Amino acid sequence: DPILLRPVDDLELTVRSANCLKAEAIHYIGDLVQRTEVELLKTPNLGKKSLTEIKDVLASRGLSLGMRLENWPPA
DNA sequence: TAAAATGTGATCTAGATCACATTTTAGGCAAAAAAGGCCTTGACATCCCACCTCACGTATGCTATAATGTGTGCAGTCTGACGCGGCG
Repeated sequence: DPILLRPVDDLELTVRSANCLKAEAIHYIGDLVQRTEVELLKTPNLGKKSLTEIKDVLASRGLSLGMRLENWPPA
C-alpha cells in the first residue's frame, strides 16, 4: 500500500516510544506491522501504555499490528 | 402390501467421584529506578553589527593670435459660428 512505506514520524510518535522503536531496529512501517505484540512487550520501556496509544493511532490511520507480509523488502 | 419401525439383553467404555495438600498468582498495592519533562553547563558555529577603508569616482578650475545681429527648414492654407477689438 502507499501507507506501508512511510516512516513512523508521520504518525507523530512520542519520545519514549521513539526510543523503543530505534532501539529495536524497526525501520519501516512494513517492518512495524510484521512485528508482534509480545515481541514488543518484553522489550525495554514498552509496558502498558505504549501499546495502548500506538494501538490508538493505528486504529486512527487504518492499519493494525502483527500482520503478515510477502515480497518484503522491495526497498 | 411395500417399506420403514421395533424388540434380545448381556457385554462392555469414556468421564465423574471425592477429601485434602500445595501453587500461584493474581491484582493490586507500595515503590525503585529510568526515562521523559524541567532546568543547567560546556562547547561550538555562525553569525549581526558595525566599524572601519582604500580606489575609484567625482565636483571643480583654466586654456591669452584671433574670431562679435537668428533665420534655416518646417506649415500647408479645413470651416462655419461666435466674441471681441478695432475700424469708420
